[PDB]
Amino acid sequence: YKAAVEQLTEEQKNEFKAAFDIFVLGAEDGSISTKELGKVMRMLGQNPTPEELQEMIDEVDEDGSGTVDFDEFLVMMVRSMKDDSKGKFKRPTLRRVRISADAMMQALLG
Ligand SMILES: [Ca+2]
Repeated sequence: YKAAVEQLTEEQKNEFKAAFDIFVLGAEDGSISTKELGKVMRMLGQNPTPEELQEMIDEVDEDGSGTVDFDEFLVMMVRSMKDDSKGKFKRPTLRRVRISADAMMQALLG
């Protein structure tokens, strides 16, 4: 979620900006496309196929611009952490309950 991608501290966001900056150092429009993704794969020792690059970008490209921006990159990291929340009960459940009472206070005070 874009809302939960804004529920990350500025220390955490800066650690995701410093990784994304290495991807878009060669980019023109400041967004990760198959050109930057491919050059990064080879730097990591991988040999990706054209299709492999096209599928990885389209999976995390939400706006359909053909590129992955910083807001879209943060959502990928949010999803990586959120999907790894099962099969667990206490930590996920406490986050959802705590968010529920937080929403109830915001409707009253807002
Ligand atoms: Ca995009």
